[PDB]
Amino acid sequence: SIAGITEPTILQYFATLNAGEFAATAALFAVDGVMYPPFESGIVGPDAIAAYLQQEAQGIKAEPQQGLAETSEDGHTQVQVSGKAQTSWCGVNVLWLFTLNQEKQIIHTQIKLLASPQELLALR
Repeated sequence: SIAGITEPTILQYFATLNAGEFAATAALFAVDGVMYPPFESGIVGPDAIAAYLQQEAQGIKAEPQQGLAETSEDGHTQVQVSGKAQTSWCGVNVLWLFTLNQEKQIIHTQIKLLASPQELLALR
């Protein structure tokens, strides 16, 4: 769970991610949902998304600490979550920005790294 956030979709995003259930994580997105990761351009659809997560977020532990949520006037739920994404040898501070549709699918996710020198030695 995350401080300030009780939205089930977001809890599952991080739950499944930390179990290596990458296609389950990716299932949370609408079929044309987009992930915007730190170093590449956008990735479209659960398959490209699940590929990305499995062959990148390998060996990573996402550590969501706190979050905010809003409803925009078009009925979408906006959820911002801050935390860390660590490994054993290095980590990074992270802002996760989610937007959900009325059906609770992820329409898009942006992952922003809050920059440092360890981040500059990324594989990407």
